[PDB]
Order: sequence, then C-alpha cells, then structure tokens
Amino acid sequence: NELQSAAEELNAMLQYARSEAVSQRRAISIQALKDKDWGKGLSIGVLASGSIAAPLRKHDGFRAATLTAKEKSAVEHLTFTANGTLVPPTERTFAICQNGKTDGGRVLSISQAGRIQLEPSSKAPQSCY
Repeated sequence: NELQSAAEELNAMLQYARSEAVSQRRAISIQALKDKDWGKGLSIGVLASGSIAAPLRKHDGFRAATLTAKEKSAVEHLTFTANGTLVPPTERTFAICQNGKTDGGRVLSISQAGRIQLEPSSKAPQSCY
C-alpha cells in the first residue's frame, strides 16, 4: 500500500506541473529538493537560477525513508511547456523502489510528447537507479 500511494503521489505531482504549464501557457517546473530522489521532497513552479522561489505546490516526501523515486538519467528537475511537452523532450523513466531493490517496484514513464504514465505492477523497474 505504501509503495502504491507513493507512486500515485509522484504521479499526481508530475501531472499537476504539466497541467499548470498547459493552463498557464508557460514553463512550469517540478524539482526534487534532496539527493535527486523525487520521494524526498518536491516543489512545483517557475524555475529560476536553480530553484523555485514561489512554489505553486509542494510535496513533503514519502512517509517511509526506505522508498526511493529516482529517474534513469538522474534528473533533479523537469520543465513542462505550454504544449504539455518536456523541455528537453526526452523520454523519462522513474523507478519507485522499496529498500533499494526492484521487487515490488513501480515504473512511471514520461513520453516524448510529455505523457505521464504510472505503468502497471506487471512492469517492474529494470533498476532503482
């Protein structure tokens, strides 16, 4: 249940950043505040000089410290554009893992078009990154 909830919370935050970019017709970012681990705190809003000074929304981190959410290329932030795409429009892959192992883990993907998908549990991450 804990990992399901964590994956859903990360999904909701990513979706919110994208939807705000589309609705506001401008670049809205989401940033992992600690260790490039998207489960240890997030901010959403306009990114400038490496930070989001006036957040639209925050996430305090997953309750369990033993959960991690890391992206394949170790990104610390993502920026969605007015058309819903990422800049750069690079495919992203998040692995949500318990205890640093992939068993029971989940994959959250973002396509080149900016489409965010929490993949079914029948797709375990290839790595916790």
